[PDB]
Amino acid sequence: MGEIESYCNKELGPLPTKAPTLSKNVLDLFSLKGKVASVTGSSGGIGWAVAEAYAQAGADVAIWYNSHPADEKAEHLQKTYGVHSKAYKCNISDPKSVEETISQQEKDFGTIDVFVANAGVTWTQGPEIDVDNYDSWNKIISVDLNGVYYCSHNIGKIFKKNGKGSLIITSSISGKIVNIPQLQAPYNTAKAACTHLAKSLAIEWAPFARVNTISPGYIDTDFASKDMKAKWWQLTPLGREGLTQELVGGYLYLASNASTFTTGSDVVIDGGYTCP
Amino acid sequence: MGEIESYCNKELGPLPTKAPTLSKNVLDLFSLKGKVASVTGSSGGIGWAVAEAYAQAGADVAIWYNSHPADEKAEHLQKTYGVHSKAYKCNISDPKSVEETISQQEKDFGTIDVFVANAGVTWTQGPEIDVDNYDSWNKIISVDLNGVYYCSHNIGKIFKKNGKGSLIITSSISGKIVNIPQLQAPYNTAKAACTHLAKSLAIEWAPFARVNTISPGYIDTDASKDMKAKWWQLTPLGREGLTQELVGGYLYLASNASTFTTGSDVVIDGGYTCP
Amino acid sequence: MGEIESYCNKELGPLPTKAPTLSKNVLDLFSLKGKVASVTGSSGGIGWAVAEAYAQAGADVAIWYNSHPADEKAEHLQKTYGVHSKAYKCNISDPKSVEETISQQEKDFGTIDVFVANAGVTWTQGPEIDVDNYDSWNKIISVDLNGVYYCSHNIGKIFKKNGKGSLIITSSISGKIVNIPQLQAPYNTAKAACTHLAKSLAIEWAPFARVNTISPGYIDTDFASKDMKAKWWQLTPLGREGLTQELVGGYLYLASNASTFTTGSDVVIDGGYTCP
Amino acid sequence: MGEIESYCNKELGPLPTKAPTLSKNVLDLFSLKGKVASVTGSSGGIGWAVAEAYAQAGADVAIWYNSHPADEKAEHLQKTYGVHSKAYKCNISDPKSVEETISQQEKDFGTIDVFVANAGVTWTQGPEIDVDNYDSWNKIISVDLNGVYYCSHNIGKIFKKNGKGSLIITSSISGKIVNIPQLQAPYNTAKAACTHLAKSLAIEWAPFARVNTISPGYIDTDASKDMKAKWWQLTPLGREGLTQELVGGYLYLASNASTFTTGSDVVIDGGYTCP
Ligand SMILES: [Mg+2]
Ligand SMILES: [Mg+2]
Repeated sequence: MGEIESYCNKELGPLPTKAPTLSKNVLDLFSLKGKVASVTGSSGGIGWAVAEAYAQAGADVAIWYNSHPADEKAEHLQKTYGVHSKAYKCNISDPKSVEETISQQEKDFGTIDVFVANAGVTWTQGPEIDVDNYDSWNKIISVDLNGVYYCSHNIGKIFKKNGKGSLIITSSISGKIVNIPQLQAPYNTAKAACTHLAKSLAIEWAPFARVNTISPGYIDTDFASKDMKAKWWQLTPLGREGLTQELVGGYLYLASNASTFTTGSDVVIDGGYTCP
Repeated sequence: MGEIESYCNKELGPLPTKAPTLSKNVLDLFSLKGKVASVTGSSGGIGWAVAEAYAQAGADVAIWYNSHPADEKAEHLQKTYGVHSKAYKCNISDPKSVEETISQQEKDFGTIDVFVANAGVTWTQGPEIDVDNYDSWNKIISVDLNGVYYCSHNIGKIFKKNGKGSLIITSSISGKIVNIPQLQAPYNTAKAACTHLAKSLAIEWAPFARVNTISPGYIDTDASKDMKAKWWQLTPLGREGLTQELVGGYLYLASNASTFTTGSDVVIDGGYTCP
Repeated sequence: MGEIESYCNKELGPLPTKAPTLSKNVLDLFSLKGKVASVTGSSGGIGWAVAEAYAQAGADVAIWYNSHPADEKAEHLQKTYGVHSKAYKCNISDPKSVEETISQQEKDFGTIDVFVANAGVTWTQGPEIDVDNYDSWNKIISVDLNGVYYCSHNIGKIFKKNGKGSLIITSSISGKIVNIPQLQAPYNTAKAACTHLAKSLAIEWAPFARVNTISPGYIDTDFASKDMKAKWWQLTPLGREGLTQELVGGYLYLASNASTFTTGSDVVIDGGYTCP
Repeated sequence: MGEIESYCNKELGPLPTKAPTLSKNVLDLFSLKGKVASVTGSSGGIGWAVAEAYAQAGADVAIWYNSHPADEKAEHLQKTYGVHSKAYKCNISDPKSVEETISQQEKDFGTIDVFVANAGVTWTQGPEIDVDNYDSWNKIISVDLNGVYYCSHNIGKIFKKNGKGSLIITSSISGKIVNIPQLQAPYNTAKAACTHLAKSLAIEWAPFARVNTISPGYIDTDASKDMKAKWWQLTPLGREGLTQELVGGYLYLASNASTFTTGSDVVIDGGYTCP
């Protein structure tokens, strides 16, 4: 009695919750100064571009790696932008490794304000009907779904401990559409799972954090023939693949105070690919 | 050169593919006379409803169980409707088991025309943050996603061998929305996966089969009072559904009533996903 | 006090509402015997196929026409299936004509149980940037949106008077995706509007009726070159255009007691076109 | 022959098209320094928030009004941020008016780089079945859909002439879900139309412009208590949003921060569309 109780999440407490106090200047909303970001898969590709953009925005950055040493990448951020950066080696497929890596990052930086769950794996084996060995399926799920959940489960405890945070899960247009002509049902499945995990966690963590996805389309960064890429261009309204530098604005948007009412959303950056 | 080649799947051959001959009368399109259906999770709940309606439509039905013997339920189908029916035990979380089960089923009935992948593992443990056993996460992913993929992977080979088939994956409104107030992110995740797996397989199997999902809302089958009251308040029709309100959609997707329907998600939820 | 009040629609009364009593036989759920259906745009194409399938299911059928006489079509249903059928001439763009036509149909058949709002118009003028005359835009909206709303607004009063009904709005994949290579923004806009009108009405009419859409893909029934259709086939997972006879099962599904828990839904029949 | 021709729009020319040069520093991508923005419905509410944030980002801003004089609001922008600004009166429901307004605006500022189509007609009359005046329906469709199309139709010619542009259409969560308990089917219909119009124009304008939507949830701008309480109960964040929580997205879509973003729908709703 005497309380408007949420239908979504009672841990919100009596409603309405209070809006944050923000700068009246839109440009200040995007600064990450005074914040710690942890960006997985940041030894290259999208994760590196996001890690570097967050440093530009003023954030201390924990980069992750596994196959290739990124200590000099983390050192490069320190030297270039005057920000604390350290690199961490971890197999995202191993939940104990994730727990220890996250626990260690909390010690070195003090806290974590922004987390980017950036799971990189692809399915290149064609139609699944001819892949009788479930090791390919199971490897996609372990890295691209379980590995994303391990990171989320651990970072949510830190967000709740601190009463604040912003989790970004890197999904894909493959979470919304079925890629053609390269058939990759297992990858599309894990990415769709990622997208709806982010929305589910958005409800569960709303008293202490925001959760959103970025869904990139075809970004210029393997076994893609010229005639395959040609078909991608033909079906993309802008007519080309994107650049990693065209993703960083969306990742900064979701990481910062520019999006404090944005949760459970999927920011699609795909040159229009999902529209036809 | 000279052919129109699909951008979706070159196994379609030169385009356009050709349409089937269909009955002149709309009611005959829904008949399963002459067909074999295999319905997982069929010892009760939604699965049993579907298996019985398929026999009413005239189908031989393989029912599945895991908990209690369903042989008598299969005998009821055989007795009441005059069709072939048998019960099979399998842990769909184990691929050898489902492979051997589906292999045995096509031996026993000759073929499989209609398959319903129905997973039944639920998440009852509240917000995931306080559940430090990935055992519950792993259990949901293993049965509700991996298990559905094992059935799919195996039934596709049969459909491709025969050049025909209809796969229905039972998903949930949880594949589209986030249930409240009972928080169940792992369940929602697996059901969204199933929904997009179906769409992906629809492209891959298009030369020989259709793949669609049914997404039920809140169905009163075989939850606190205040919880259910909130579900009712948020449901446009104002109530939970009955299993008899699902079988029409399952028969639609199973039969020649839907021969141009593939990769679709048939939502049966009293409007729940609309507000 | 003493009442669970809907958050959706208080006219539902105290919750839960009561489920209908249905046949225990699935095949009986699809019969339309004892019911009156009104199918607009039924002088040919999809509307004719639906009108004939409903007669096969046992329903009395009111067919609509405007440009071509359908009296002999309505007469053909009577002679062939032993069902009451009459044809009505009406310009769906004129709201008074719609009101009078619906009011007249209620008299002749006694009631209306099933209504199919089947608005037929297309945009063939290419990209809108070069159509400076708004008469093309306004004609699409008037027929494909306003005309659908006129029919709905009028049939809802009859459904509410009787406490029962099933409205089906014929939408299109164009309501969900952007057709290519033929550019038709005005048509896609009206069809998207239709799809979300159906969901909106589903909430508002839930005490007395169900509202759903059928969204056909490319169905073989104008100014479509061979190379245009070729591109449609290439992007369609089944690899072909559909037949009108592949739509009637979905229209029967939504019209009958097979779908009494189905409301606010969009049944897509498109050979998979919206999946890539 | 020899070229790769788009399946979306042959006006793209031989594929692939080419990417723009962009600033090395992510913060510079958000600058509107050197650009002209035109924001409809800009005498207050969301529109004014957007117009002021664009000037903060360094943009010349044309503001629109229809009710009260906004010339002073435009003078405030000119005074506080050191940019060009002017207020224009127009009934966006009348195409001659918006055509003449937009023509006058490109004359006064030289060009238009960013356009925000923001319609503000709301439906407050409850369930449509008791509203026998299509005057309210026609009013919503005329302003919230036709009016948005008139602005779009006219600004596209400018973008195409200049080979550059970003159009943001303000839609609503009402374009995706059905608001409860206040029933407003005509508003929901027009907003869904706007959302798909934006996607359609994104394909058509791709050789020279980007088109995206912002879909705000419940924003407390300038409704009974029990009504708002239910909105809060159904919002995952547990509150209404502030206009200052929208301007980040509007600046993202307006600027070179989003040069690969087109046909997208940026939802800012506290999670409302998730359950
Ligand atoms: Mg598509
Ligand atoms: Mg909802």
